[PDB]
Amino acid sequence: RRAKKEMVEANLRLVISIAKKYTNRGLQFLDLIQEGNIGLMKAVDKFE
DNA sequence: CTTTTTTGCCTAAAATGTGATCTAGATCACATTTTTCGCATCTTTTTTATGCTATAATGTGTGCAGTCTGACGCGGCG
Repeated sequence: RRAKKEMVEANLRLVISIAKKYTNRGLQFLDLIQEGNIGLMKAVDKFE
């Protein structure tokens, strides 16, 4: 519960970077960003 | 006196009237087979909610405004 938050805070820039490809005028910035945080945190739960 | 027109008769003849006596018709309230309908099964059949993909990738702006403006509020701004 502590240790992962480090990793989570780490790659925020990969998150936002990949997000801002499909920020064509499809939806909105931060919504893509939030769902990217989601997909991340689930990638975090599983990684080997 | 002769004609024709009429009626009545001859002479043949259809239409009228006896009602008594049946006889095939139509009624008449209530049980049975057909339509094919409606909701439950199947039962598919399609469609839909959900689930993974292990080289590697790390701070925006993003296309615009053309900036109205005069008075008054109000936070400063001294």
